[PDB]
Amino acid sequence: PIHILAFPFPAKGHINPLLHLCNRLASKGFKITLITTVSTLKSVKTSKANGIDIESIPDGIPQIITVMEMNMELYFKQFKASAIENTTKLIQKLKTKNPLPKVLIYDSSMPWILEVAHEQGLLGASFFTQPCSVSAIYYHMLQGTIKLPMVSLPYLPLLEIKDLPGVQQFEDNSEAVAELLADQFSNIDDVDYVLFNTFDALEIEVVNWMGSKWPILTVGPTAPTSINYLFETNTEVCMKWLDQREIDTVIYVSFGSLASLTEEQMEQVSQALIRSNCYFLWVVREEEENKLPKDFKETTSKKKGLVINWCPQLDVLAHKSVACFMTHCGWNSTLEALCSGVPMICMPQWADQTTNAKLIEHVWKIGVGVNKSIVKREEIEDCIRQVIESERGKELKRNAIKWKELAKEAVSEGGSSCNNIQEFSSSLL
Ligand SMILES: C[C@]12CC[C@H](O)C[C@H]1CC[C@@H]1[C@@H]2CC[C@]2(C)[C@@H](c3ccc(=O)oc3)C[C@H]3O[C@]132
Ligand SMILES: O=c1ccn([C@@H]2O[C@H](COP(=O)(O)OP(=O)(O)O)[C@@H](O)[C@H]2O)c(=O)[nH]1
Repeated sequence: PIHILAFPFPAKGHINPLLHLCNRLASKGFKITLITTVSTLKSVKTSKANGIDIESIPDGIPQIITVMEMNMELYFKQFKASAIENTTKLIQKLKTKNPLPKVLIYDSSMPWILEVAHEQGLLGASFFTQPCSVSAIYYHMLQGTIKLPMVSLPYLPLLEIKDLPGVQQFEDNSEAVAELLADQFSNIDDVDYVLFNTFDALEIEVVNWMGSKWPILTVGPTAPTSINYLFETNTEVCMKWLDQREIDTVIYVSFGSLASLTEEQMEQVSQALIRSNCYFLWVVREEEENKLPKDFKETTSKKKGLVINWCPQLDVLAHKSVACFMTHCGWNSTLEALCSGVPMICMPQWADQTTNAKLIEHVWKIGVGVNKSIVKREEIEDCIRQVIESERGKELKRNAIKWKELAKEAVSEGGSSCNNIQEFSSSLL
């Protein structure tokens, strides 16, 4: 049995898509060892079902994402040095056990792990967790074609400056983040396999352009559109609440695993959802409850809402009661919603979320965007009415369903992503 090592960047939007790919590979008979930091493992609550081996390495910085943002340039470099040393030591240990590791799939944000793989005699696969269109922008930043602070780039829609990946939002971490994004392509010619969590039909032209430079493998959605979650997802509570809701009546709301809204912005969102008279399921992370309005969680949301610190997002987006998804437009949420046929209300915050919202609204045509003044309740209510009631909203739903069907083709036999995972799997045999 071929033994695959997997090393995501320590954040849920990087762990989860690689985990789903690992589950697909394990179903084809590969042994998987998933390398997590101690900080990630502390939140891991369920993994006996997975049958994947989990091996921990130290965080490598003081006690992990929240330490990192205090000083991105320094602490990302300390994380890098520690991870290079600790993954080397772990691989040395795994080389004393059968089956021996053959390949290391690592997050594309850590391109320097390629040199660890090759030094240890492993193949290296860089796993890109953002779409081809956004990754192309990072390639152009590495080339100096573009510097991030109307924009035409090959095979991308014309973009406003607001649609470029947002790094100014990180203030003093701005420059450090821009260099890290561009670094994803710093050794691409030396990578053994280039894996993208997308499917061809979603971005035909830029995928074709990319494939003219390097052999790339589109293998997405990796999510299985359970063994599906590592972290606490409150599945029973969420799914029983959804099961009491009628078709097309629920606004699912989530800003992902990282982004945080100000107390004032949360007030705007809370009131927009109440004045809307729709049922809503709003993921508010535990460390972000306290910025909700006074009696919001315990009383005023009780009639129409479920406010929860984490949900089983794949199961929620697959539920017929969900009519639309108010999202920060992180790539996993965008692709999971698209593959589930769920139209979106885009409220992007930073990095690739800005560009994803543009693709959602103007290319794939499965969502509407809010306009800032902060984003006010009336703006949110207006977007909800657009999606939930208006004729335009029915068009967005039909478009989302057409993409769901194309994504279903891509991952089924003979589809582009199924074939590419097969090709990857065969190359290892
Ligand atoms: C700045 C920050 C946002 C605020 C929040 O409290 C956390 C902040 C620190 C971590 C930061 C995060 C923004 C997204 C990242 C840059 C992302 C990443 C890393 C390397 C790369 O190549 O591509 C993308 C994953 C995570 O490293 C991020
Ligand atoms: O209540 C939630 C909210 C999010 N997710 C998952 O967390 C990931 C969020 O990734 P994304 O790229 O959308 O945004 P990020 O957190 O990286 O900003 C996705 O895998 C979601 O499926 C989840 O399982 N439950």
